[PDB]
Amino acid sequence: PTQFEERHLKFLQQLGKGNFGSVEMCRYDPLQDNTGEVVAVKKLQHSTEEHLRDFEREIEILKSLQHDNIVKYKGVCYSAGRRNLKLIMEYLPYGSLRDYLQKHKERIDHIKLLQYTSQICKGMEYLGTKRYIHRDLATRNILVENENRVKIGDFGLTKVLPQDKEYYKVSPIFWYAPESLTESKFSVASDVWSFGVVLYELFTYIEKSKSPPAEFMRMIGNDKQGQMIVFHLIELLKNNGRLPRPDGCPDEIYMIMTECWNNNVNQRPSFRDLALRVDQIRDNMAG
Ligand SMILES: Cn1cc(-c2ccc3c(c2)[nH]c2c(C(N)=O)cnc(NC4CCCCC4)c23)cn1
Repeated sequence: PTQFEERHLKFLQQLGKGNFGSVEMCRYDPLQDNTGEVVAVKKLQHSTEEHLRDFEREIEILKSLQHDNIVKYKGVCYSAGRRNLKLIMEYLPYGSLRDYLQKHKERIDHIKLLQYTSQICKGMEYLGTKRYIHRDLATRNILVENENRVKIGDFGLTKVLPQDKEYYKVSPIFWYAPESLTESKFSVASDVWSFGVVLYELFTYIEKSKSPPAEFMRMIGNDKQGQMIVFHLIELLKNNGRLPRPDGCPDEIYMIMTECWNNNVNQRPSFRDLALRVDQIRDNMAG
């Protein structure tokens, strides 16, 4: 049932490439008539034991999760020669929130942007109740089912919190909280930070010039060296350097962003909290 047969998975197109993963659109079509279900398939870009072990854990993790705003696990598919291992998932027809927002911005108002925001908060809340830290939260990882539902769509860098400890110690630096940057410590709090950045991406409607890597580079200066970029970002963050209130953004909204971007871990709000505020802010909007 959870087992998918490699010969019946017809390739259709590529959808994209993540950290070490690759994503394909496939039809699972045993009857050979093309009536089978279109599904999304993630596999190791280039397989090795460590990545496989990691990937199997990613799989156990997604298997772990039932939620409205988390993409649906379907099953797995073992390749002959055990060369690939594939994660089978429900196909969401609009791609990532990044690209969806990128080109249907005309019909996306602040109101919708908050429906999207609460949904993401709830997913993370639930993620949170399972003691899982996403670590890689961003519009490019959030997927659009239809205009009224988005789901967290990748968990390729998701980790389990050790039984006692409240953080994990071990990519995309402009979404990272500072203690993740300096101490490599990830937690529910570092996810709230990144979520602040997602909130930002949202109300920038993904102008390419207004992306976080761009805006921060506009600070770090595009003249700096290599590793020198992190180091300057840190310093900048240490002294409360922050992304700007995007054009047209309500300070009520921006205020959450900066609340999430708190140098002090514990002062950062909870997803529980965040979801409620957003929802209330939403209700108010009446026009
Ligand atoms: C032409 N056409 C393409 C799309 C469009 C293209 C992109 C994606 C797509 C539909 N549906 C998904 C699925 C899903 N579970 O079905 C999972 N992740 C994807 N992208 C990942 C790439 C790596 C980074 C993480 C996200 C895609 C819509 N129309």
